Amino acid sequence: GAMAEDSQEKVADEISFRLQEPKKDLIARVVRIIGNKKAIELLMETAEVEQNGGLFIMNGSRRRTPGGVFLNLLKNTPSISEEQIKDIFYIENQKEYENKKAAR
RNA sequence: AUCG
Repeated sequence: GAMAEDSQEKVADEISFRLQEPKKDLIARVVRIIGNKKAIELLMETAEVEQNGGLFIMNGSRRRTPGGVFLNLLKNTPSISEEQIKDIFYIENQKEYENKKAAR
């Protein structure tokens, strides 16, 4: 308890709890990709999104899901490149069966 | 950008 104690492991554990994250590997991933403090910066920004009530998730049908609101942060984030944004949650957990020629 |  001196500065913020933004240890990325603690951070990832914090985000997932606060967003009630279903797929906590993702919420921890944001941490890994953007940075330990950068994730906490988002925690403060989530309150800013909270006061405005903004979120459109991948489907748009569900609107303002707790974790999803934080997902909005990757779009609402001021200083992060969109490539990282796509790389984090837009890939989700997709893998490749040798792309086309899956020699089984 | 949270529909497995």
